Amino acid sequence: AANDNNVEWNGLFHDQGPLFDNAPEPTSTQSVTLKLRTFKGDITSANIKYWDTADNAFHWVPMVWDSNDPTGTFDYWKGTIPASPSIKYYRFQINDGTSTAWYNGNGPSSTEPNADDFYIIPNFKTPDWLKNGVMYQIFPDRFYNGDSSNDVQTGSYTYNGTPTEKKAWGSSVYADPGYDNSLVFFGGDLAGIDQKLGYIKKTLGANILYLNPIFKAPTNHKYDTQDYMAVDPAFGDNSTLQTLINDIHSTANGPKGYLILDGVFNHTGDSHPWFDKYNNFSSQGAYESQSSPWYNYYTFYTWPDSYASFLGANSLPKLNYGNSGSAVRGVIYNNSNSVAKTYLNPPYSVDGWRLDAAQYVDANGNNGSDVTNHQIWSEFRNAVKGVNSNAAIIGEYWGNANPWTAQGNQWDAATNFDGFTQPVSEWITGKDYQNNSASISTTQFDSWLRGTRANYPTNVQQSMMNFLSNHDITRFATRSGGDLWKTYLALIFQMTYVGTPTIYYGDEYGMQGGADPDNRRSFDWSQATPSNSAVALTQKLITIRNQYPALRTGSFMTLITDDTNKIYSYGRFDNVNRIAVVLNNDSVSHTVNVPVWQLSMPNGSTVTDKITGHSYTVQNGMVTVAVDGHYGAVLAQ
Ligand SMILES: [Ca+2]
Ligand SMILES: [Ca+2]
Ligand SMILES: [Ca+2]
Repeated sequence: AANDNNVEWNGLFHDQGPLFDNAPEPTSTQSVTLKLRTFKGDITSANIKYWDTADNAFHWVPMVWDSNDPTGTFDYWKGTIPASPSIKYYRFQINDGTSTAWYNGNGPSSTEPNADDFYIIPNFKTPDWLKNGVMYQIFPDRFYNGDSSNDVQTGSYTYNGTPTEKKAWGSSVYADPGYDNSLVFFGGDLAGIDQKLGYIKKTLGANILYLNPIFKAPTNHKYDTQDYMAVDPAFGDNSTLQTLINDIHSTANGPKGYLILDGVFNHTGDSHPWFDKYNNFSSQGAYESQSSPWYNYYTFYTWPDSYASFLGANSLPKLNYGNSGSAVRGVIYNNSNSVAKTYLNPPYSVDGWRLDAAQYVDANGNNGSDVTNHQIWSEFRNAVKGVNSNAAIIGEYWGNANPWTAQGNQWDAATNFDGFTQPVSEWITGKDYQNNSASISTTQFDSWLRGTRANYPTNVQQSMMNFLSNHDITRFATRSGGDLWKTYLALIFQMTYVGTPTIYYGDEYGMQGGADPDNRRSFDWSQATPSNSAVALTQKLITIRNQYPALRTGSFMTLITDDTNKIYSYGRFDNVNRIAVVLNNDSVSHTVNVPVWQLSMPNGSTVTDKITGHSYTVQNGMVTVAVDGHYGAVLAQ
């Protein structure tokens, strides 16, 4: 508020939203103009300090005063980083006389940071439909049996000496004595998914479908691939897939949709002809003969029983990617008829790939997270984007996936376990996603969220797969002990946060479930109606996100972190809208004075809480709103 040898952190702000960055996804020829907010008349000088990888050196760009915001409460300073194809990282040095502060991806700091700088990755682009959409994940066998004739029946077939077992819809997922949990089937198929597209694209509003494995495999999950080129008969055939894809892409049954498939490229099942451990094919697999034409596709320590596999599971023999140009890299992604390209090109034209166990992909049986792994995912990107620049690549990773995204040469994003699923779980349910006791306060939540966002480039952040739960962790509804209000709170946050809101089938109505396989229960369609509280909220929240671009690609600013009342408030805003989200994580209601002046909401102007429908007036930079415990409001204008 004045030149007093003091930089006020509360008035400072910057991120790569439209108000502060004119080129979030620049090419080699586009310069980047940045704006830094501060309280009006608070500083004396500011400078942009950026590291240029082309020059392995720091560069300085003094900033100049640009303007004030409509409310005359803040100043905006600007500076431009020149154009070039090189990746750069920047931070701000902010001075007010004898007071100096720094600011980067992690926010304000008294001392200069050495990490979490903002990213500038020329020519790096993630599909905008991914940044702006809402995803719905489906575990095929448990969503909807659209065709009873292709159902796996009890004893239909055997796998490793165990018969398959069919279950009545709604029954327990656990295998009865004599059967295996991996061979329990309910009948869910592609025809069913197709027949329920209205529910997904209209009742809910989700425009993106992500499916767990659908290719030929003996198990329930099908991560033990037997044939990447054929849809498993239990789910239909390749034509059944084409029809589904066309109906998903169609706008005659709702909004234009996108299809993302699960790509299991680190390994195959042990029954794949390349391996053929049980001799299910006349051809000779690697397990059968060292003269097998596919022998080299795998790594044997002691042929044929000891070989590299996924975490020791013999049913999952690991693929050897060898050096560039290898036959394996060829069948998986380089060949026009490879698994990756086949489904991306017509007559399929799917829209993306979810990369299973992506961190392990490697050569000679090694375990990835190395130079070879990253080289492979680099060529993978080239192969994919070369066929469809708008095809999504989302790798599976439970920690900081910066290594596979920050270079702009590998994935578009990743499964946001670390930056979304875990923090949300611990804040709202007091448990980690494994249902183990782990709780965090509101201030910790906000700190966790910011720190994890800072791990990634802005476009990557906006494309992260943010799910409350999935096929590998306990259901949110179980972690919350059945308290549906906790699901309410989780949904409101999910639909208003940075990254692709991802709904694991059932979560929208509060489905429960423990650890795999109980987290893959059949879907109860009588609960699949807005008559169900959670469902109605979901539809409403999705409608809201689609209505406000600021919610998908806008800036994110922390507004309130109250650990006594358990209130968390943040804003999402761009050049058109300003939205203050207010969440009540307490078990009682609270009346909150939201400081919407921080988002520059003019006084006297009104805002509407899209959740309830009630309207409010901005008084003295504030907006007073009463919020129920474990619930929230979305004040937009
Ligand atoms: Ca000052
Ligand atoms: Ca079926
Ligand atoms: Ca054979």
